[PDB]
Amino acid sequence: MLKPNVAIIVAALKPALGIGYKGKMPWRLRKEIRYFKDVTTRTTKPNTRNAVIMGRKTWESIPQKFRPLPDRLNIILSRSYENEIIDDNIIHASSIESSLNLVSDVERVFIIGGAEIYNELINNSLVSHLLITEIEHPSPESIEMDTFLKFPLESWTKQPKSELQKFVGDTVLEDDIKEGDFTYNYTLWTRK
Ligand SMILES: NC(=O)C1=CN([C@@H]2O[C@H](COP(=O)(O)OP(=O)(O)OC[C@H]3O[C@@H](n4cnc5c(N)ncnc54)[C@H](OP(=O)(O)O)[C@@H]3O)[C@@H](O)[C@H]2O)C=CC1
Ligand SMILES: COc1cc([C@@H](C)C#Cc2c(C)nc(N)nc2N)c(OC)cc1-c1ccccc1
Repeated sequence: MLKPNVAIIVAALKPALGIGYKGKMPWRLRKEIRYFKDVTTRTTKPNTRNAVIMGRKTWESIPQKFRPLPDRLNIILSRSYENEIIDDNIIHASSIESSLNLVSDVERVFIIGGAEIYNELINNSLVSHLLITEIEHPSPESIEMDTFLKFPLESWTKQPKSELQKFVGDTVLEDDIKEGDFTYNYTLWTRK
């Protein structure tokens, strides 16, 4: 692919946009996980797939039996990786852009974590879309958190729901989804 449009997909706790604690996610939101699966997997035309790109630490944190994430081309970035096509589902590379130069028959490209990767690529002009699950909690300070998004959202525009719906096709978007003490909403952002 040449100059693909890329989407960041992430779930973060407002207002500080925390996304992790000591290498783990600070929640397990079952509908959110299913949303992540559906959006990263779905294609708009047949006989294509999407790519998911992640940092080496996030890859290693997926239990080895459940990686690669099924039905998507998985790309793993490490500063120690030379370019290598491991198999039809796994690519090793050292830049998002060079990894995608190696690829054909891919529709959408999603960045799926983690914090270091997100915080670099937010300032990469290939990234055109942010799919942010905005999570709220009555006492967010009580949530164990040490890892945060650094997203300059002043340069971004949160789109109306109709734009997110168009992006996700027939995927059902429930509003104010509650699981335990967490309430969340799916959002779409584009560059100003
Ligand atoms: N809430 C959410 O939606 C999500 C949250 N997370 C959270 O993120 C946290 C993990 O993130 P983090 O620890 O930062 O790890 P990352 O998954 O971001 O991996 C960081 C690694 O990626 C590689 N890397 C980073 N930048 C580059 C570059 N420019 N070129 C090549 N390789 C690069 C490096 O690998 P190497 O060291 O091998 O060089 C680096 O050590 C966890 O707490 C997890 O819970 C993760 C996904 C989703
Ligand atoms: C979907 O499953 C996983 C997803 C992840 C990461 C890649 C993620 C994510 C993610 C989610 C859940 N929602 C959103 N909105 N964006 C994301 N990037 C993971 O990180 C170590 C681990 C798992 C995982 C998979 C199988 C078993 C256990 C954990």
